[PDB]
Amino acid sequence: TARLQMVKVLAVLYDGGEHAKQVPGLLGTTENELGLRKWLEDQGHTLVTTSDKDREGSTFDRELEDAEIIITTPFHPGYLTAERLARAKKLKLAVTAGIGSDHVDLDAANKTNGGITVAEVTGSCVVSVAEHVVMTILVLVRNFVPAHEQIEAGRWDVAEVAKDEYDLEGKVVGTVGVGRIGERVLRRLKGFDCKELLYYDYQPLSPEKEKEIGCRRVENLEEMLAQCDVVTINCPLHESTRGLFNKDLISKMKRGSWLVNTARGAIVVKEDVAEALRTGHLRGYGGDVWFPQPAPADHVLRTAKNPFGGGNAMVPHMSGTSLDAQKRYAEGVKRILDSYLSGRFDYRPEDLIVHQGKYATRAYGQR
Amino acid sequence: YTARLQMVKVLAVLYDGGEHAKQVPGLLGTTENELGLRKWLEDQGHTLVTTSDKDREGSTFDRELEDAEIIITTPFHPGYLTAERLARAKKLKLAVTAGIGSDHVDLDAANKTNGGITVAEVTGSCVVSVAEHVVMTILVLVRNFVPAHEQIEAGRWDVAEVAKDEYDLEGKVVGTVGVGRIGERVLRRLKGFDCKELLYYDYQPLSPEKEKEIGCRRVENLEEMLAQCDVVTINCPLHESTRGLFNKDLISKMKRGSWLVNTARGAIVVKEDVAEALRTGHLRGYGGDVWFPQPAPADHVLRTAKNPFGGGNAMVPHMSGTSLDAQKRYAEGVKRILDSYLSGRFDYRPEDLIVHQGKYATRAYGQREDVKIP
Ligand SMILES: NC(=O)C1=CN([C@@H]2O[C@H](COP(=O)(O)OP(=O)(O)OC[C@H]3O[C@@H](n4cnc5c(N)ncnc54)[C@H](O)[C@@H]3O)[C@@H](O)[C@H]2O)C=CC1
Ligand SMILES: NC(=O)C1=CN([C@@H]2O[C@H](COP(=O)(O)OP(=O)(O)OC[C@H]3O[C@@H](n4cnc5c(N)ncnc54)[C@H](O)[C@@H]3O)[C@@H](O)[C@H]2O)C=CC1
Repeated sequence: TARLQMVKVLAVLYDGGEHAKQVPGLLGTTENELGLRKWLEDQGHTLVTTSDKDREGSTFDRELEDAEIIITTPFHPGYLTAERLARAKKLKLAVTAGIGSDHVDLDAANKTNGGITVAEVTGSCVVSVAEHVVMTILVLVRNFVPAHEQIEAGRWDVAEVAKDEYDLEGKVVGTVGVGRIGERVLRRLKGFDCKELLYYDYQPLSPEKEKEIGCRRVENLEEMLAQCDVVTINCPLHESTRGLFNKDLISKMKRGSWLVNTARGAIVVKEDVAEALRTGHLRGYGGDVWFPQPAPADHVLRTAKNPFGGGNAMVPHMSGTSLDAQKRYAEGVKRILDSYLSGRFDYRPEDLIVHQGKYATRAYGQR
Repeated sequence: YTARLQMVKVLAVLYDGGEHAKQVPGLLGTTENELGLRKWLEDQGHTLVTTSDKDREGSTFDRELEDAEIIITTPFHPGYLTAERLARAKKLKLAVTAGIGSDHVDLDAANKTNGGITVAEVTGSCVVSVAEHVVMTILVLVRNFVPAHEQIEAGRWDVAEVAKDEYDLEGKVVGTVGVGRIGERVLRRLKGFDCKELLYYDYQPLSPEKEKEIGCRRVENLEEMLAQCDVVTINCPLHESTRGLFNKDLISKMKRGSWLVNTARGAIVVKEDVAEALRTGHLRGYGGDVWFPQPAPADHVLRTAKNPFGGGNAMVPHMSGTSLDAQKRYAEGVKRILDSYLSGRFDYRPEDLIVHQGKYATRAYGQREDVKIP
């Protein structure tokens, strides 16, 4: 089979600056280019890399017009809007360096240049995120953030921070989505002796996995939320999950509950989370995802607090770009690129989000 | 029939809850709520005096301990029962820890005081709480949460700046110093994370069945364990052989860029040696909740020490064992121990006894000859 020739690749990655020289394991940066440059150039392909992706007349906007392959990364996402896809005359393959391709307009992608392939590195980040979720759950439940702030400020008052400190043992935790991340969340929670582990997903766990992990499927999302002390969101962003966690749905959670979101920022309504924390309906909110990204400097969830001055465990979009994750998605991006550039188009099916004008996943809504 | 003891003076040293202890009545272990003991004691004809004033020359504690028959302390705000103080406690028969860890009592002096006083604590009451705190603090450090959260709250955004020290716990080697109630529960919670290996060092080993069930390996030499670990967690009591155990020389046996967690006792580490190991980047992180002394002085170096990248510090006040769920359990356990004494039965749970009848009654405070268990 004849290899494709002189393919223009465009990568939109985050700037590593000095950090990417201190730590060469920052592969997914404009400096280190996922370790792809020599590999592409030796085949006669070209690579243009940028972090300039937002402003009118950005490098991304100029370069996407004749790029055949566009590599994006969720942590600093080149948003492939319908407007931009309509100008991407040569685009055949959009690869996500990581997991979650919702920064691409997938419906528009299906109608672009005969239907472009949108692929991501399935599995590459999922342990990383699951760990981050259990971390965040513990941080919130155990009231870590204001306790650490008290120490660094030179103060000492045990009651002040113990008054909102609980154990995770004996609490009910529910996951929205029991895919590769949600399942691995429940597998990490098993040893904590939660009162119950619940899930809501239109794609269920097998009975054997339910028994092995020790968890129960709840058929109705609102019924799950009403029983949970902790809720974690582990579903993709698609039309039916955008703004899902609005004031009305959050009001179904228990008063004083904890909400974690390492999925996608746009699944929650940021003002509704901030208001629920402000009135004490939520005890805490945390995770690493925002909409848009970079998160605006004034984004309300940078500084929103519960009525006691805690309950915020937000970080930048980092869980899936741990140094261990980056090695896996850099290798996976090379693998997806080789499937295309070889002319084989022999993608792993689980890497495909849209392909040949159709959705190629069950996980972006019931279709 | 056994004759109950009568008109017993109880002294409790607890932390002040102020307004917090009224906002949240679940703060049982406070000077306000008195572990729910006051009416229960008074109805039997006993008296209770409670204070948080325990440190200064001429403290309430120093005055009241002279004729207290029972002294209740709590690790989170510890009335230090020094040899000097025990020598002045002419009526003391029972010292009860509201929580776990009785190292704030001079146990050798306790064994020589008033014919050998009973020192009891509520074994098991806090152990889940602390084990969860350990795993939380391990993840916080390994995934570089603290500087990432600070970045967000300051209004900044730089993924690379905080990803460059962000690792997964999967594939890392974790070792625990001590595999008792807390250390075993730490390994039980780390099992789901697919660590490369789970190690322990303890002169009291796990059964072979529990080693296989949890999936962990006993390392016979402490330094050999430290050299193999990416993460070390200290889960042993404070006693003569563990005081200042984690000094510069022992820390130097840990890997460069390792993470150290201490929810056990502050005095097990040499604070200046931890700070220097963090500041030169031999440690990537240090965290936990325990200090020496407590309250931690305002200028304690581990409040503010950082790794060379401005992270690495996951310290909190002494709180893991005083979660609201723990407090319910140790408040009930203190009542149970008090009832064993006040009834004249002295029918303590053996596992609650640290010293009794002039002898250590535990194997967990060092390897001893003439350990006498009920
Ligand atoms: N914070 C981070 O760095 C990362 C975030 N993610 C995000 O997490 C998402 C999930 O990742 P995986 O678990 O690997 O995907 P997955 O595809 O293995 O599992 C996703 C699951 O969500 C379910 N789902 C879809 N809509 C739902 C709904 N309305 N309610 C409940 N469940 C629903 C699907 O049926 C599927 O079982 C990704 O799509 C991505 O948005 C993933 C990796 C990195
Ligand atoms: N941060 C907090 O709020 C709390 C901290 N603690 C501290 O944790 C300590 C351990 O508690 P548990 O696990 O419940 O006690 P435990 O008695 O069940 O287990 C302690 C284990 O440490 C071992 N040990 C003693 N010296 C050692 C050494 N040099 N090296 C290795 N192992 C050694 C003992 O043999 C024993 O198996 C307590 O004594 C207390 O100091 C416990 C509860 C609350």
